[PDB]
Amino acid sequence: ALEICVKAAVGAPDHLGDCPFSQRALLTLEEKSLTYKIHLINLSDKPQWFLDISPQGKVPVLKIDDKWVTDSDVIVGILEEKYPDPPLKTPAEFASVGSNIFGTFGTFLKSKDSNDGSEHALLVELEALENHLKSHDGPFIAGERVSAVDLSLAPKLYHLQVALGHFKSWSVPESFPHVHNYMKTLFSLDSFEKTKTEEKYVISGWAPKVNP
Repeated sequence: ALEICVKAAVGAPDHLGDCPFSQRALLTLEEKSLTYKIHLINLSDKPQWFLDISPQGKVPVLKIDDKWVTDSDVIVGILEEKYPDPPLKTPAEFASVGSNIFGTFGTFLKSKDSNDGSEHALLVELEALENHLKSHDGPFIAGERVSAVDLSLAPKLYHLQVALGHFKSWSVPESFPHVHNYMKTLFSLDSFEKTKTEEKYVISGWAPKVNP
C-alpha cells in the first residue's frame, strides 16, 4: 500500500501533529481519494524502523512502489504522475502565489521587537495574495477547482491564523477580505477537515520555537 510517516503532536504522540508539509501530502492523498496508512512519528523519540528508511529522520516520508521518498514537493509530484485523475496541476503562472507568506509569518511570530519591520514584511505578502485573488476567478488560486498550490498553502495559512492568533492576538486585517474568504474556502474543504491538526497541537508545536 501507500504508507506515509508524518509528525506526531508535541506532547501527544498518539494524535496527528502540526507539520504543514506532511499536511500538504495528506491533502494530496485525500484529493486523489487514495488509500494509505499513516505512521505518526514522535520526532523527539524516533523509532529505529523509521530511521532505517529515512536517513536524516525527517518527515514527511511516503512509501511508493518499494521506495521511501522524502521532500513534500517530490512526494506530491510523484502522486500527480502516478494518479493523474483528478488532476491537481496548478498552471505555472500561479504555482508560486503566496510562496513567501509562511516565511514572513514565522519571522513575525518570533519577533519580540515591535520595530524590526517583520509585521510589514508579512503584510506585503498577504497584500500580494489579496491582489491575485481579487483579480482572478476563484474560489481557488487557479479558479473553480482546488489545485497543488492551494494544498501547499492551506496548511501554512492555518498555522498563521492559529499561531498568530494564539501568540499575539493578531488576525489578518479586515482590509484583506479576499484572503479571509479564501482561507474559509480552504478550511472548509473536506480534505482539510479530514487532515487538519487540532489547534492545541499547532500551539504545542510552535511553543518551544517562538523563543530561542
